[PDB]
Amino acid sequence: NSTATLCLGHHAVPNGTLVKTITNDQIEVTNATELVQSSSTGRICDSPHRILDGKNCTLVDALLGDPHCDGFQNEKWDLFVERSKAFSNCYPYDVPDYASLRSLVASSGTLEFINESFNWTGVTQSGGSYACKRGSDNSFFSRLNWLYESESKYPVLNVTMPNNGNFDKLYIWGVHHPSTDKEQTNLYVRASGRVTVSTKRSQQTIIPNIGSRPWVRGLSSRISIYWTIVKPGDILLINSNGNLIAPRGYFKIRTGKSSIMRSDAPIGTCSSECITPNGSIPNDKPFQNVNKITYGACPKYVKQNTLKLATGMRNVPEKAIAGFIENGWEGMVDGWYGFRHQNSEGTGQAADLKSTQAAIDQINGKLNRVIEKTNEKFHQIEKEFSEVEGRIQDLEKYVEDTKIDLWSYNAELLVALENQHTIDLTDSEMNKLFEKTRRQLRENAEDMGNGCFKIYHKCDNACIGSIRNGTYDHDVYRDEALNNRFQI
Amino acid sequence: NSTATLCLGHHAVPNGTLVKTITNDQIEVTNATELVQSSSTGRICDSPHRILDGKNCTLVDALLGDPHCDGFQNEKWDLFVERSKAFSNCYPYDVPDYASLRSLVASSGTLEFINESFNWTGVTQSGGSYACKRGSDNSFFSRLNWLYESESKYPVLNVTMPNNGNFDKLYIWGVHHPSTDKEQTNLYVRASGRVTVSTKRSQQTIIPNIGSRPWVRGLSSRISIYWTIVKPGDILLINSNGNLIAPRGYFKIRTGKSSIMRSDAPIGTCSSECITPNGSIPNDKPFQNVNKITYGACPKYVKQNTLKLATGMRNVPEKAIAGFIENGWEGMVDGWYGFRHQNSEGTGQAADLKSTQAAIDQINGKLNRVIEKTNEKFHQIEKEFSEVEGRIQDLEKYVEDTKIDLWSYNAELLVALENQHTIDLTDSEMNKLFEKTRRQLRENAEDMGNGCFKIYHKCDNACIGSIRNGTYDHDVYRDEALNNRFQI
Amino acid sequence: NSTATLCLGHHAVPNGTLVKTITNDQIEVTNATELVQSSSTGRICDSPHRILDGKNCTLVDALLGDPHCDGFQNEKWDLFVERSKAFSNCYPYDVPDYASLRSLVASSGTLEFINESFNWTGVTQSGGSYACKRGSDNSFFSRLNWLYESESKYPVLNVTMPNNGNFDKLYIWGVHHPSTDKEQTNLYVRASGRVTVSTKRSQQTIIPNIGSRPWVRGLSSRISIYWTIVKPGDILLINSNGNLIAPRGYFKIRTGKSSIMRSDAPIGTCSSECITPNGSIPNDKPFQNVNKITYGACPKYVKQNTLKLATGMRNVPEKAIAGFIENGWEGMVDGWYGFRHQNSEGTGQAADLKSTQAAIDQINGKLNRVIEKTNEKFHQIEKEFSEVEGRIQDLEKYVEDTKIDLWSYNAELLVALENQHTIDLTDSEMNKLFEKTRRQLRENAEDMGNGCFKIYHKCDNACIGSIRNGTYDHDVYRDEALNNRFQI
Ligand SMILES: *[C@@H]1O[C@H](CO)[C@@H](O[C@@H]2O[C@H](CO)[C@@H](O[C@@H]3O[C@H](CO)[C@@H](O)[C@H](O)[C@@H]3O)[C@H](O)[C@H]2NC(C)=O)[C@H](O)[C@H]1NC(C)=O
Ligand SMILES: *[C@@H]1O[C@H](CO)[C@@H](O[C@@H]2O[C@H](CO)[C@@H](O[C@@H]3O[C@H](CO)[C@@H](O)[C@H](O)[C@@H]3O)[C@H](O)[C@H]2NC(C)=O)[C@H](O)[C@H]1NC(C)=O
Ligand SMILES: *[C@@H]1O[C@H](CO)[C@@H](O[C@@H]2O[C@H](CO)[C@@H](O[C@@H]3O[C@H](CO)[C@@H](O)[C@H](O)[C@@H]3O)[C@H](O)[C@H]2NC(C)=O)[C@H](O)[C@H]1NC(C)=O
Ligand SMILES: *[C@@H]1O[C@H](CO)[C@@H](O[C@@H]2O[C@H](CO)[C@@H](O[C@@H]3O[C@H](CO)[C@@H](O)[C@H](O)[C@@H]3O)[C@H](O)[C@H]2NC(C)=O)[C@H](O)[C@H]1NC(C)=O
Ligand SMILES: *[C@@H]1O[C@H](CO)[C@@H](O[C@@H]2O[C@H](CO)[C@@H](O)[C@H](O)[C@H]2NC(C)=O)[C@H](O)[C@H]1NC(C)=O
Ligand SMILES: *[C@@H]1O[C@H](CO)[C@@H](O[C@@H]2O[C@H](CO)[C@@H](O)[C@H](O)[C@H]2NC(C)=O)[C@H](O)[C@H]1NC(C)=O
Ligand SMILES: *[C@@H]1O[C@H](CO)[C@@H](O[C@@H]2O[C@H](CO)[C@@H](O)[C@H](O)[C@H]2NC(C)=O)[C@H](O)[C@H]1NC(C)=O
Ligand SMILES: *[C@@H]1O[C@H](CO)[C@@H](O[C@@H]2O[C@H](CO)[C@@H](O)[C@H](O)[C@H]2NC(C)=O)[C@H](O)[C@H]1NC(C)=O
Ligand SMILES: *[C@@H]1O[C@H](CO)[C@@H](O[C@@H]2O[C@H](CO)[C@@H](O)[C@H](O)[C@H]2NC(C)=O)[C@H](O)[C@H]1NC(C)=O
Ligand SMILES: *[C@@H]1O[C@H](CO)[C@@H](O[C@@H]2O[C@H](CO)[C@@H](O)[C@H](O)[C@H]2NC(C)=O)[C@H](O)[C@H]1NC(C)=O
Ligand SMILES: *[C@@H]1O[C@H](CO)[C@@H](O[C@@H]2O[C@H](CO)[C@@H](O)[C@H](O)[C@H]2NC(C)=O)[C@H](O)[C@H]1NC(C)=O
Ligand SMILES: *[C@@H]1O[C@H](CO)[C@@H](O)[C@H](O)[C@H]1NC(C)=O
Ligand SMILES: *[C@@H]1O[C@H](CO)[C@@H](O)[C@H](O)[C@H]1NC(C)=O
Ligand SMILES: *[C@@H]1O[C@H](CO)[C@@H](O)[C@H](O)[C@H]1NC(C)=O
Ligand SMILES: *[C@@H]1O[C@H](CO)[C@@H](O)[C@H](O)[C@H]1NC(C)=O
Ligand SMILES: *[C@@H]1O[C@H](CO)[C@@H](O)[C@H](O)[C@H]1NC(C)=O
Ligand SMILES: *[C@@H]1O[C@H](CO)[C@@H](O)[C@H](O)[C@H]1NC(C)=O
Repeated sequence: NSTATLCLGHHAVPNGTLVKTITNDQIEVTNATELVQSSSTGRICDSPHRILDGKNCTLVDALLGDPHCDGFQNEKWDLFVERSKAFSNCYPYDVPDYASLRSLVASSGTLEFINESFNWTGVTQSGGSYACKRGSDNSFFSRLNWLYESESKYPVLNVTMPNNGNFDKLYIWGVHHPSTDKEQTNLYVRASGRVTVSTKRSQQTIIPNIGSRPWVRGLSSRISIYWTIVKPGDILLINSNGNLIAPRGYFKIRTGKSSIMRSDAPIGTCSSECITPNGSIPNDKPFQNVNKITYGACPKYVKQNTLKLATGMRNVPEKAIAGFIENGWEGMVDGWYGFRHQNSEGTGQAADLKSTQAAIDQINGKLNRVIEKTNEKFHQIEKEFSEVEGRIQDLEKYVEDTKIDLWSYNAELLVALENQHTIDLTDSEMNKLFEKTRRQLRENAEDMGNGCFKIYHKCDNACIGSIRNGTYDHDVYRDEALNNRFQI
Repeated sequence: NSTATLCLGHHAVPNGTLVKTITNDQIEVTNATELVQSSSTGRICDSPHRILDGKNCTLVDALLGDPHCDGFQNEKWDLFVERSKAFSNCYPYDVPDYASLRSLVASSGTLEFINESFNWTGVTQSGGSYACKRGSDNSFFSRLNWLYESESKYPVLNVTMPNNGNFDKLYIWGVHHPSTDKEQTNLYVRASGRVTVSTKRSQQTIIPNIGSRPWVRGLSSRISIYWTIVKPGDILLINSNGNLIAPRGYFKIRTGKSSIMRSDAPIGTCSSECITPNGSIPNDKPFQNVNKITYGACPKYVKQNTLKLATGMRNVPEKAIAGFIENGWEGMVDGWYGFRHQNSEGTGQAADLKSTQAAIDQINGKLNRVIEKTNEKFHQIEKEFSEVEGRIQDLEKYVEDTKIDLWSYNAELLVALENQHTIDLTDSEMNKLFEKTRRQLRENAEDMGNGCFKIYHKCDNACIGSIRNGTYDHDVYRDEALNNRFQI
Repeated sequence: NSTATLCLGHHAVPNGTLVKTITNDQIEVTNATELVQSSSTGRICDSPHRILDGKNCTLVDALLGDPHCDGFQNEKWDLFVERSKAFSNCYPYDVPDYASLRSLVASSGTLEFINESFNWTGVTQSGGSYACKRGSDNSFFSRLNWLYESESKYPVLNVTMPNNGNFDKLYIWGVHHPSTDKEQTNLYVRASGRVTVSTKRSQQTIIPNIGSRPWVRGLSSRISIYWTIVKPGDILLINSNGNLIAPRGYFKIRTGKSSIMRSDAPIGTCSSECITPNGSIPNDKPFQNVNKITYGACPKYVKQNTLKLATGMRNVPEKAIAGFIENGWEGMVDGWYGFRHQNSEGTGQAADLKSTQAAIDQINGKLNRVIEKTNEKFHQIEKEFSEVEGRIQDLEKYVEDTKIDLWSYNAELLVALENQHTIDLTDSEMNKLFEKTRRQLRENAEDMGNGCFKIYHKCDNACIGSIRNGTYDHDVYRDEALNNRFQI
């Protein structure tokens, strides 16, 4: 006698996308999203961090007071940007452990300088050189004081400067290395000099070395740069019989979030939390392949250039109606799961809202349950190097390589696990909907094996509606259905 | 009347607790346990490790033999505890690479010192100073020998000490830095001194520095400390024409589990494997947020202060009997899963032991399948710093920060995966029990859709017992049930 | 008979193997595979990397040109192997920061040397020593030039060498430390010498130290070794008034994949991508416990000595036919899942190929979806050390320990997760095959509860085949089966 068909199904799209799971090398899903940020605009955004463009100046030359760097006096920054075109244009110098001086100043974030009056009676102050023109005059580093003989004498200097405040003082000083003995004795009378800078807890003595170095900006002489931090209640003592390059005061040294970066990218007007030497990048994705060098709230650097996170179910092409065993339904556009029927009123279709929402709710914000937010990092270690150095650089490189391989592994496993779970939970909602419909129908229907029920009674549009609504009363139809099912 | 109802259910509690899974931001379960240790008693337990309280003494001052540290002569430790109140009270000194000498002695774990007879003929031994009082006498570091002129002469010292033993020897020696030339020549005759300590394979030469330093305990002079390790079959040679602070012998240097920690926590009578600067902590949990500085068998340091691991099923409160589709049963207190029935004898309930034990067995020891035990660590790297240093300290901080972010990621993912699996395995035990009952019943029952069966025959308490027992014989009742189901 | 029995089952084996999952401490499976490489052949394979056996020579003695290392002149390598028997046989020397010099040369991969003509007019070249015989003559390091007085004079040397090419130059030079003043003035006329080597960007000054060191190969004198790298467009300048040990030219310095390893394993004819100090190892497994020191494309080092990855389903001993609810089938040796039946023509067994392939396809290459290939590492950090050093060595050890604990955790979790997924997916294929058969049979069969169906009609060998085929037409038999099922 009289029967009807009720099929259960899920949607499908014509333009699917491939992802990887624990189970499958490649499986097509209806939708996915990229987790690796792989592009930049190429500009460093000037908000929200305070960006200071070094332009023609390294941080160290701005510290010492090279004349063409005079504009940087007493400046501050969150990120100091060093350019590849920068150059020195003052007295030729070197800094033992230059990388550490550059690092601790960059981290402090300020060039604020406070003058102090040392008692330099007995010597002449403010020596200058034609290698260090300020305007048209011979000059010198603005923060250093080149001392030399007065009236053919250089007495032994022995000078003190207490730290009577609440904060550490950073003192920058140096030692002059003459090219010849005639140069040495013309300036310091004595044939050999000595420079001792000490505190209660520390001391440094340096003896200059007389001899020719290769000509730089007209000079074979050199200055070596040193530094001393004086804690509150300690005392700076400077002791010299010649060749001392005196400080003119101290730098205020702070703690905080400041750092330094080498980059030639232009600075632009926008805001962006994450900065790389390539420019700023968005941080909406958890991973990035733009540059292992970062500043700010940044995605984690990984080796992969793409990781696709599934955001929808398996995509299965559409092969009497038929249900989910065979294929997906490209014609279902207003839900993820639903019903099709054929009965005496024709054929029709309707979406299931609840099962659709359950799948969307589980997929929404899935990655955040494991990586909630991006970590902010500020001053770190250097990661590129322009000179061969051996033991310490080997270690710096190994530390960073180790870190990147472990985060790359985490990223790969996370995406495969999460995608496996997306397939499993969207399959599971389909099955739950089918089973729920099966128990509603009791003895009034049989499973045809293709995702559909043969309903063994007349079942018009209202009857199909009551099943979708969950209000179908199997008792109303059981007598008719048993009669149809169990005849012979 | 002619039928009975049999429902399958699981327990529920009135006081559930919220956890995170791969699927859900927050889901209530019946029971959970804390995986981050976040408190301490505040005292360092004196068992099972040998604790040595430095009291007023740094390890380096106990090594050198500052008089107020004389009680530490020949001591040993598993963990040396350095107090912030410690102070020096002898000749003012510094140590180039101070951190490395503190580290290597801390790691060796002993101050065992062995006297040797160096041949100091030609000079006076045992110089002392009012800056270094031992009792009522001017004195000096007990393990060092301050040499100076005898009868207004200081010959070139040239002395040897072979290592004819089976163990490395550690020699601590020094160089005296006078304040003035009058001081220098009064002690050492020459206007300039020199100290060279060498082995077959290594050498160190130090030239003293004459000049004024700030007064510490009455003195502007200083000593610098140096060290030399001599291997079996090697030879120590000490060569000096002035300013040498000689060793009196060597320290035995061992390898093993000893270390050093900065802490102001009191030492108490108790036992604990894990020590932090805050006090000892339990190690029953896998992670801790008390301090990244630890010694012994310790939980792993993470940034989270709470991680909740589910130890029970989803909690669904109890809102005609009904089964697990609707809700959980708070009235079920002797098992996790069970049966309720309604029949001609009224209503009853009983727990299923086998499904209950299977869920408990899977949850028991769950975390230990991945992290079995806690790692024991001894001497590590420093992780707090009182001075600005630049490159090397940047690297130490970055190594530790990298480590903590990776373990913190591991802890978050592990708790999310494990909790998802606890929900899944406990849902699965409920489903398996329902299906097993479904198949026992054959054609004698229908599923009502709510976790219950309508049994289509008289089924008294003994009859319900036979289903729970697994001994129900469907054939005994089939005729009666088919007649009631199909009215045939 | 008027009925038949069709059971569904999976295979089992008599020799199972134990593995660990997220759920089970130990569960027996049909097959597993070892993921930790723990053995080696003990020989270093000479393909595909260029191996250079140091034999009696350290890399550094081969660089300087110790006469018994003359054979290594201008040599090159991918991996330089240093032997524990190596010895020095020339002038006794030391290298401040020896480890960095060894590291940067090992990394460069070449001893290619280019003689340059320095202007030493005014002094005598090519000093030699009976501690350094070449043949029967007193001699010296081949790449160094021992300068000394000519005609009782030693003028101040001031000598230049530009880099006018496109590649960096590495210069090795030294300073002679005499034992006595008579030696010093006999060689260099002056009572004290000094050596300054400088570029536009750097300077190094070393003052020699006169005094006795312990006798080595007849001499209490020593040479100290130093190095300088010169960039294109820079200039080397050597300035000395005595004690200079001059370079004879430069070493070409390259970048690439080269390194150095300490090992006493013999070199043999074979190929292997991965080298350890124990010998070469296979790299087909993802992890290894042979040695944390490796070179090339190697498995990752872990602490575990065994990790078993399941490659088959749960193994259940075979306890009239019965299906999968009870046990596995040891007698099914041609498939993983299958059918057993009893019907009017007898009893039989047949494998189901499609479900067997689905499980095998999912297990095949499962580990590669997460760790696709082996990482190639070349020059890294040192990981064993023969001298006590303190801070830097503490950090090298801690970096390596940290890495190994994180990877050992990654390995443990991966194996437990994957094994859980292998159990789950093979359980699932069995269930899917049972449900597929249930739905083919419609009203013609009942589930007996033990993994078998009672089919309520005559069902000969062809009929059973149509069920295994997916082509069974339930309508053909429905009248006969309903009559048999339903009767009072
Ligand atoms: C030791 O040797 C070096 C180099 O052999 C001498 O340095 C050289 O000094 C001369 C004159 O002082 C420099 O010449 C100048 O060159 C510039 C630029 O081309 C030009 O503007 C001048 O008019 C003059 O010709 C030469 O550049 C410089 N070479 C180097 C490499 O620095 C040094 O003077 C010698 N020292 C002693 C004490 O003899
Ligand atoms: C180089 O300059 C320093 C700094 O001015 C001189 O140091 C000072 O030396 C005097 C003694 O000559 C010390 O004074 C003493 O103070 C204590 C009280 O705390 C007092 O009882 C003593 O009776 C005397 O007043 C003073 O503390 C010290 N200051 C510092 C910072 O070291 C040093 O003497 C000069 N050296 C030469 C060689 O000229
Ligand atoms: C290599 O180094 C030597 C040593 O400095 C250089 O030789 C010296 O060269 C100068 C200039 O050619 C000579 O000066 C000349 O001396 C004669 C009389 O001695 C004088 O009449 C000339 O007017 C000029 O002053 C100097 O004598 C000579 N010294 C020696 C010991 O030979 C040589 O130039 C350097 N080679 C190169 C390519 O630069
Ligand atoms: C400073 O003291 C050292 C330590 O005693 C002196 O070194 C010793 O010097 C003697 C003679 O110069 C060396 O003697 C030789 O020993 C070898 C080894 O068997 C033997 O074959 C020779 O025939 C000769 O007897 C002795 O080895 C050496 N010992 C060491 C450890 O270097 C050094 O001479 C003293 N310096 C001065 C300037 O007096
Ligand atoms: C395909 O997946 C993406 C990623 O989840 C969906 O885009 C999200 O849409 C919601 C609501 O519109 C936004 O709140 C998210 O910010 C979007 N995420 C991204 C990364 O764009 C997208 O809607 C899905 N497409 C379809 C047709 O459902
Ligand atoms: C950075 O330095 C360059 C080099 O000195 C400067 O460029 C010169 O500027 C002067 C003054 O305007 C001109 O006379 C020269 O012709 C320029 N030379 C070149 C090669 O361009 C430049 O002005 C500096 N920039 C900043 C921002 O300070
Ligand atoms: C961002 O900048 C980095 C640094 O220069 C780029 O990396 C270089 O890429 C070139 C060619 O792609 C290689 O030859 C270099 O070896 C790379 N250098 C380093 C240090 O890796 C990178 O490609 C840039 N990325 C983007 C997205 O602009
Ligand atoms: C809630 O979960 C905790 C954690 O598993 C249970 O505590 C365990 O109880 C057993 C028996 O009392 C002890 O042997 C274990 O050592 C305990 N483990 C921990 C971590 O404390 C607790 O029993 C559970 N509560 C209920 C009501 O089931
Ligand atoms: C254990 O000791 C550490 C170190 O003192 C404590 O960490 C400090 O906590 C205070 C208060 O939150 C902060 O202001 C400091 O900046 C922290 N110092 C460091 C170095 O992190 C920690 O709170 C203590 N923990 C317990 C449980 O007592
Ligand atoms: C047991 O498992 C191992 C590991 O998967 C199987 O060995 C693989 O067999 C295939 C085909 O013979 C080869 O291509 C692979 O190279 C083998 N891998 C390893 C690691 O040996 C083995 O076939 C399985 N044994 C049985 C009886 O099923
Ligand atoms: C590979 O070589 C290393 C280094 O010798 C071996 O590790 C040593 O193992 C012995 C075991 O008798 C220990 O006593 C040593 O302390 C270990 N040394 C180090 C540095 O770890 C390792 O066992 C060897 N492995 C194989 C498979 O040959
Ligand atoms: C498929 O095309 C639609 C329509 O343009 C688009 O909205 C959707 O994001 C696409 N999805 C994929 C996975 O390409
Ligand atoms: C709930 O209360 C019981 C009764 O004392 C207690 O034993 C149990 O541990 C509590 N559990 C939670 C999650 O609060
Ligand atoms: C530590 O030093 C202070 C100050 O001299 C003293 O009063 C105290 O007794 C000392 N403590 C110990 C344990 O020696
Ligand atoms: C120490 O050396 C001197 C020679 O400088 C010698 O006379 C003396 O006997 C040696 N031994 C001693 C003093 O025990
Ligand atoms: C069991 O034995 C067979 C045949 O000898 C062998 O091929 C197989 O690898 C063994 N499996 C296990 C898990 O031992
Ligand atoms: C290494 O040195 C020993 C000792 O001189 C010598 O007998 C041997 O021949 C040398 N071997 C090689 C390979 O040079």
